[PDB]
Amino acid sequence: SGFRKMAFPSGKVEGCMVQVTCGTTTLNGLWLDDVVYCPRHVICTSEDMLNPNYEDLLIRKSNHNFLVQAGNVQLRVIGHSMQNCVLKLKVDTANPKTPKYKFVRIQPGQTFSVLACYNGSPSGVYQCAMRPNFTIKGSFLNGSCGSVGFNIDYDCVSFCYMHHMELPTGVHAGTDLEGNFYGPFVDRQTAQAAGTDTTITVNVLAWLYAAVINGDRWFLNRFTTTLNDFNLVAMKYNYEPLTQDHVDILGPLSAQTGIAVLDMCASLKELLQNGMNGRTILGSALLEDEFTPFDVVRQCSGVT
Amino acid sequence: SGFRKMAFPSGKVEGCMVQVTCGTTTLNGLWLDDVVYCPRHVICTSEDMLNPNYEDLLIRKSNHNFLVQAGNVQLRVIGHSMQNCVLKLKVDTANPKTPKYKFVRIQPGQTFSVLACYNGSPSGVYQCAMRPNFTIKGSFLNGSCGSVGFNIDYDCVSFCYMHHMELPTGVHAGTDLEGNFYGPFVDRQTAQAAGTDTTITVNVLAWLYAAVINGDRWFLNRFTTTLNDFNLVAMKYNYEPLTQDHVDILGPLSAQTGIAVLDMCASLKELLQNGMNGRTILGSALLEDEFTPFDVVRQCSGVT
Repeated sequence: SGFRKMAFPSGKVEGCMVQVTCGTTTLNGLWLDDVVYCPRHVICTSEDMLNPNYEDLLIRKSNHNFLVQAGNVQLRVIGHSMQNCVLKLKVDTANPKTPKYKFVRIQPGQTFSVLACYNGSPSGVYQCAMRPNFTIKGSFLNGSCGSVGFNIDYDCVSFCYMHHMELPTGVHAGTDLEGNFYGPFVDRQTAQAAGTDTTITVNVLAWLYAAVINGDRWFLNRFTTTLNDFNLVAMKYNYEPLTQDHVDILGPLSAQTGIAVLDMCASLKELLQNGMNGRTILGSALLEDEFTPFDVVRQCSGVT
Repeated sequence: SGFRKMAFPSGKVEGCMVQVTCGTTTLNGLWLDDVVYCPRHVICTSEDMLNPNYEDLLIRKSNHNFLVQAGNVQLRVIGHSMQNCVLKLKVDTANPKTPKYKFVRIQPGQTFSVLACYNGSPSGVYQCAMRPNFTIKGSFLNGSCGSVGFNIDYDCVSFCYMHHMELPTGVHAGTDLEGNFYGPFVDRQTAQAAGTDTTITVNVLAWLYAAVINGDRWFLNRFTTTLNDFNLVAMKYNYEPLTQDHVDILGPLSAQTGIAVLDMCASLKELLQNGMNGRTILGSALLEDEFTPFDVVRQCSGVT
């Protein structure tokens, strides 16, 4: 029993973190096979960041200007290219600790683990969600750029995120591992505002199921609803619309608990309208939206 | 910016997890040098657990009855002893991945990372606190026993917890690595109730400091208080008494923010008396008590 905000074990990713330095900028890189991936803004001064022309800045850079360090051993850079907003540094050594891995672009609402790194050294691991506005709410200080987000399926690390930017509101933007930003963000120090940070409705429902499974049942009511009725209340509370796809995804949790998805919608509807009234659910005073239905099944079933 | 419930990177501990089987019971062990540490209840049937005589049960066990598996390779058990509530299995191979390590007994309020394991395989990592009643609020399914809690200081893993028990209220009890339970708990399936789960006041204050540092300031008031005045309100709200030792510990956060500890006490006092009024602090609707002042300094400074 018990339900915790749980990150993947970080070891397989720890083994891939390196330090990348270009002149006076140091940040983190991901070493997979004989390639190091890092944010292309490694080539920028904070002055450059106001209005960087990456192609022009990059002409001034040779392989020997990228200093790659894995532990306290230097890697030899034998080539470099820009793909979107990431640099790929070809090194002469394949990372011996390269895990099985994929690059995947996640959808809003999808959760992942972040291994926060400074100077190529892991400092911590926490669980995030891609917010519906394509930001994440991370913990990233200066030097944390090139820290990555990942999921693990048995022994395969799916890398979904590389950290690039803090917005002026202190939320976080970054790229997939082909250097494409999530959302409309760019690697430039300019006015960039996030849209509405809506609640990930399907994730809240999953977490309400986790609560029932773990004995927190006080919020279960005598009501049901329909997707259209629920969705009218969801809109009003800046919750993402619930689709039949989401209902389908919640089916196994529905089955295990014997609570119809629409019944749990009606419980969530009353929680939105009536509040928690100073009560908690799984030790939270707000509705948690950073567990996916898959996360809840995983933690409630004990997958490794 | 941003502040997250953050676990230590788990790799160094992943490298120490093994599967221990005695007859029909499988759980997790910790392999350090040529010793495997596991809960002594590995020798019990669920029937045994009602009223186990561990010394008598153990006479029936030989080295060959303990099956230790690291990945998919079997370790040879060359000796076994009971220390308090743990078994120590001497194996013929030193764990090649043994990190620098200490066994430490933590105090209530101290935080640590848990690497939740099943069959010797890491499933996740989360951050806990030793509760003032010497329970933890974990996420532990059947097979999770022998999962460990740890802190890391640069490259030294301090192991503070091994998971043994779920109480009938679904909170968790376990031992230090010399097999001494935290609190009054025993490895027997019997009525064992936790005491009052009080809030770790010094941790809440630390987290209020983290909030101010990260721009969440709405709760800062025009009032101050004294330890005796604050403590009268703390008692009433099932908060742990604040001592001058705690005030001393908060000094650096006091200094960095320029908010006197007693001023922040007066802010916390108003939050207790007045509630959050539907507002959040660092994305929480309740006062978070599972960050130590050291945790807050670490995450706000970027230690690796």
